[PDB]
Amino acid sequence: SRPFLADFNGFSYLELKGLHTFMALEMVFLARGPSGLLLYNGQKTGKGDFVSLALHNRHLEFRYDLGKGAAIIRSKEPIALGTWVRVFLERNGRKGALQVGDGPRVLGESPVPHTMLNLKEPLYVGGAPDFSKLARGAAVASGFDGAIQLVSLRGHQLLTQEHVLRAVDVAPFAG
Repeated sequence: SRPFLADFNGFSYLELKGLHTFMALEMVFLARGPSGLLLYNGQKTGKGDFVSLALHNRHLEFRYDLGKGAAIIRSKEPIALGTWVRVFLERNGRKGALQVGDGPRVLGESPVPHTMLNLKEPLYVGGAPDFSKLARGAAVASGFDGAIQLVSLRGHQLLTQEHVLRAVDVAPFAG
């Protein structure tokens, strides 16, 4: 159960067992690049259900598709690169919330009627092995350049050695 402070270089990723194995998610990270994939979990391999978190020009964006198209919930502020950021994601059926640090929650929702997320695939953190297999609705094309200190699901910590199925070009954070 040793935690590890994971460093991603843009073409890196961690593969963990899918979120279904273990919605409230917290991540603590420090970004060196303004865009890239932070978290992804899907149903299948360009459509089907998915949940994602990503950076897009310093904005966090939380997306999910429950069968009727994607919610897109974007941080109010851009993050400061080179700093430690805490982000909280919540979903209750269609309704979602994104909170960065101590800031106000940003709210959004996916379209009516679908309320339930069907995840089957592994959980990807910091990037993915093949961006062509990810849902088009996630709107991501690159991995994260930065470090991740924490990934938790409902308070359970996922970023420990025991959880890793595969780590590709992931280093211990130094700088």
